[PDB]
Amino acid sequence: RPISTIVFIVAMQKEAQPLINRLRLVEEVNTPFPKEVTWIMFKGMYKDLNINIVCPGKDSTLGVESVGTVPASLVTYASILAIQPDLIINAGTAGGFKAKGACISDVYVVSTVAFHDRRIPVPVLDIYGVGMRNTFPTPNLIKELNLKVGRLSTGDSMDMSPHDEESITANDATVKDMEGAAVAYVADIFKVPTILIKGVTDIVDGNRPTSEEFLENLAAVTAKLDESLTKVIDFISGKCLSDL
Amino acid sequence: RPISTIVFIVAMQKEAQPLINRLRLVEEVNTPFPKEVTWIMFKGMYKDLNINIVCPGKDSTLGVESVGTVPASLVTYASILAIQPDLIINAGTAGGFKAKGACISDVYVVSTVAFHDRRIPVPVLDIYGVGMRNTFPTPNLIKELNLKVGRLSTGDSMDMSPHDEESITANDATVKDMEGAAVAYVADIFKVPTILIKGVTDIVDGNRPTSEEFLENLAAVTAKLDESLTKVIDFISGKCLSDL
Ligand SMILES: Nc1ncnc2[nH]cnc12
Ligand SMILES: Nc1ncnc2[nH]cnc12
Repeated sequence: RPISTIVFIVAMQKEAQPLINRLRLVEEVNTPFPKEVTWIMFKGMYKDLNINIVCPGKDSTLGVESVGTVPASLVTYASILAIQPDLIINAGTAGGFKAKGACISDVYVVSTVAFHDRRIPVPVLDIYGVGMRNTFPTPNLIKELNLKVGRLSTGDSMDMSPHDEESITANDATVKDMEGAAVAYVADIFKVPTILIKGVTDIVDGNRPTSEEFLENLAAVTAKLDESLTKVIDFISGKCLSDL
Repeated sequence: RPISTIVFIVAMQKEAQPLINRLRLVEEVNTPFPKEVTWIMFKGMYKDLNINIVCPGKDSTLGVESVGTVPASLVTYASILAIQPDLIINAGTAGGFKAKGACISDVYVVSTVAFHDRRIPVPVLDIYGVGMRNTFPTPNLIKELNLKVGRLSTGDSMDMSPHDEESITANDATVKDMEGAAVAYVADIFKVPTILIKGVTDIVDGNRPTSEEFLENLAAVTAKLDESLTKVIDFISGKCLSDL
């Protein structure tokens, strides 16, 4: 049976904006979420697909985007149970490692993702900590659209301690972010097809810092990312979860 | 109006076991959760209180308890929405800092909790990262039962990098754990009264003993913790959210 509905999970609404504009998605007023959360949702029908972009929104106290693994998981759970999707995709900008060939503005399709900041020095619990997992296999996509593939490492810090560096290295990650691994975990319990797409905005093992290189590009890349997601939606439209 | 229902959130079922026994709580078979999660629930009626202990259970892949901020938040959300409690309490063992006077087996009542492993080097986002917050004020409890009070720092790692150490220091934490901050976040969105109780099983600033603090003490303290929670339940029974 063909894919009908696709739920997009984005940490920052800024990252999704362009897509929302090109597809002319409308922000759902009555969200199927609890009256108390700050989550926002944008629904739309592109060709034969019900596209839904859900974002954790802005923190009710600080007024800043609620990034991180905790809000990312809560949202992914709620969305799954609510607008039960056929395919859930986690997109957003990220850190790249040039050592693994990551240029700025590159658009990778995460293959396997794990946690680099959950170090539990215990026999089996340390594997749980890393909690590594696969993404839904989409060879025709990476092939057709000819995209870059790589592993993702997730952590609640935007910086990178020497401890994070060693683990990201043990994960063999090419891209680095703050929520991917968390999303994959939830969708995995409800066993729903999942895809993670990351736009490189900052070269972590590079010279230029991790905070200023990120800002002067969260426009240039956030743009390239959009252009890319569209063509991805465009590719799925009409297919079955296996034709991907 | 008096407190009617109390939901306990515990990372490990081992930690709660004793309490479950003394109160003779029964494990709910039909949990109000999705058929796919591995969460377990124990319900019971102690005096005039509907006590519910909810645990994320054991990982479906690794078979180890699903500790950490992600499972702790998911569970806290689901329970709130499900068995809508009047008071939610987060109990469990933790790391203590003797520098702040924390002896092994001590039983503190967290005053303020924050994250020590979500370092985001950005203007307002770094405050979000720490995401510090207060616990429900219970002076009569700490007064009557004469308990130890202290701040809690939360992080997804059981070890402690030099980076975690500096932040736990900036949080002025006396106790250290892996879920508290996450629980307080969820309950705070639904604005429900919340309490965090931690049993010190390991002195972080010490020598990290033998097969004691890591193995024995988790029995010796998990015991003292139980004895303590009971007397806490016992104190609340009959009171209003303001009499605590
Ligand atoms: N270097 C980085 N680490 C984590 N998340 C990021 N998002 C953008 N750049 C990042
Ligand atoms: N040292 C420690 N750090 C974090 N969580 C703990 N739980 C028990 N001991 C701990």
